[PDB]
Amino acid sequence: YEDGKQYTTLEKPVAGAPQVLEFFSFFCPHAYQFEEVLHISDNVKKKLPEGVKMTKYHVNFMGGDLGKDLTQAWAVAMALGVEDKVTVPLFEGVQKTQTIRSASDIRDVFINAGIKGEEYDAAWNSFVVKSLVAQQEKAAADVQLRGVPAMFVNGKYQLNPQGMDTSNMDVFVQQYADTVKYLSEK
Ligand SMILES: CCCCCCCCCCCC
Repeated sequence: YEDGKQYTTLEKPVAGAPQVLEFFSFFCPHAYQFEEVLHISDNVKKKLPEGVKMTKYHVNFMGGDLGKDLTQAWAVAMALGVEDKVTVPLFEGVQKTQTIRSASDIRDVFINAGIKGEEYDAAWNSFVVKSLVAQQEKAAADVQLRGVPAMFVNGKYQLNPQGMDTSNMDVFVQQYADTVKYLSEK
């Protein structure tokens, strides 16, 4: 494992932080890059068993006001538990068909995903969401988020991809996957 290589350790723990935290933006990386980060993100879970939950927050430091809307829209997603239904259409919407330009178009993605309009409007104006939006930004600050994608464990560690199983990707994934495990059981 040797810290400094695959996982760094923060000069200062974050207390009260999720067992596993991922940070992402609907604005970067682009295309296949976003879709493979997604795969990796997914496998870390088919291997992080027994009570260890994964959390994923959006970061607004990319996108401006459409970015602050997306961070709010992601809070609605987590509230409604529709993360796996709106991720790709949101991703493809903002980036691929470049159709999402306003907070309204975001709404169109949820509705076109099966979520009722009033359910969505009720969450977007709901409190739970306002508290998730603040909860997301805090986390970004607490770890002094620099950029994405990023993953932290127990609030102690910052996973570290680029000093690890280079070539391939499957080989990459099992290590990024194996690393997160330890830190949990650590
Ligand atoms: C779960 C997403 C983890 C993100 C780290 C993936 C980005 C590093 C992979 C790109 C370098 C091979």
